[PDB]
Amino acid sequence: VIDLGEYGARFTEDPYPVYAELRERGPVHWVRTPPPEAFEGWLVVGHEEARAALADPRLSKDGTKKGLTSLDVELMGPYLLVVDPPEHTRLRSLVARAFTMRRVEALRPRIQEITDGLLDEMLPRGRADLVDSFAYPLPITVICELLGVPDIDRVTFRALSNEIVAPTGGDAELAAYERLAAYLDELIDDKRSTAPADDLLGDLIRTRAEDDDRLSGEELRAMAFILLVAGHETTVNLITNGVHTLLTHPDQLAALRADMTLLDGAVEEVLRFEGPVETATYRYAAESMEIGGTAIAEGDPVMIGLDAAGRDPARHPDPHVFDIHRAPQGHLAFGHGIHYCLGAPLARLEARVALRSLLERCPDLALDGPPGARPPGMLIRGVRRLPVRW
Ligand code: HEM
Repeated sequence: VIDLGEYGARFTEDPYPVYAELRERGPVHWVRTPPPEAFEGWLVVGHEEARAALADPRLSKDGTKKGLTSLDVELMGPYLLVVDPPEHTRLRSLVARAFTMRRVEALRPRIQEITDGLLDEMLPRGRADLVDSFAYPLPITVICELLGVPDIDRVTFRALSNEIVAPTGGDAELAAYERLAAYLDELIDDKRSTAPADDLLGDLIRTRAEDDDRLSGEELRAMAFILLVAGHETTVNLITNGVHTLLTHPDQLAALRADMTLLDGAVEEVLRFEGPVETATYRYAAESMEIGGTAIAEGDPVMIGLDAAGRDPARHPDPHVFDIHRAPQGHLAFGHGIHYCLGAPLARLEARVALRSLLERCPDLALDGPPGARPPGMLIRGVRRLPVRW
């Protein structure tokens, strides 16, 4: 066992030295995650083995095949990240068309408009927390409107969602899930009581009524859960980590400002360097198998370090150098394989628009002190707060 809680807050703040320590000793290792989680299992820290692990049919995401149960599954229902083919294939079909880049570009003007408004409000203040004034409100606004639930309670949803994704206590975690399941049941019933609506959630409602076996009521609830929660807690961090990383590497920021053409690739290099999802979600071995010649037992949990893979020097030369010209085409920030992030085109767009607009409208943007508290859970990378001035 390697208890990662033993490295304390240093690891929370900067995990990469430890991932490097481990990657030198091999591609995979049995570990205990830090508190409060304290989860035991195989952690994959090399790129090639991480990548292959992400595409491996021997790793199930569905704990109920082993009689195991979790709060998400029982209270929200089955959603994409906790199902294997063929069920996965069904559910993903329902939504995949909605999230291609071509389709998602239809939202650009609204995204640009939300971005302009938030900037209009923030800029006169001369300084702000980037997170509250900008990075948080943009994603949430966009995903609610695409879902067709524009009028939701942001503040409450964010608090419920905050707990769910980075939990503090086990009772507060349970509390969050019950309340969010109830809130989502209610929002689904609201949509059912209105005239038919041309948005994603409306489309899902209709699909279930046309054929119960294509989509159960449980799965309908759980889809809305995952789209809303991924839809915000995570693009927020990409934007925030983007700004933070640019403003702490002012030569890259200068190079970008000199050629704004470099933006899309800059965003990719942030995905590599400080990817918001640090470790991938739940997998276990469906059968006995091996990762780079280490024996893994049937039922063993496998955690794939996406960000550790991003800093593997075997894949990414000078891995700790943030270089916007690298424009890395092969990072695992969005996963790999059949579960490859559904939202990747949308998240890219949002961050693209946010960063360009923020940069063009704040030419002397600068960090206004150290950033706020990092969430515990080495499942997420980001900061609760980012004070900036301009
Ligand atoms: C910077 C932003 C984001 C990052 C870094 C990210 C990352 C990921 C990763 C790594 C996975 C795969 C995890 C695994 O295999 O265990 C994934 C899956 C997914 N993401 Fe995202 N995500 C982002 C934004 C979004 C957004 C905006 C949505 C909005 C709809 C979304 C929806 C999903 C869904 C539905 C899946 C499940 C796909 C499947 O299971 O087939 N994500 N995401």
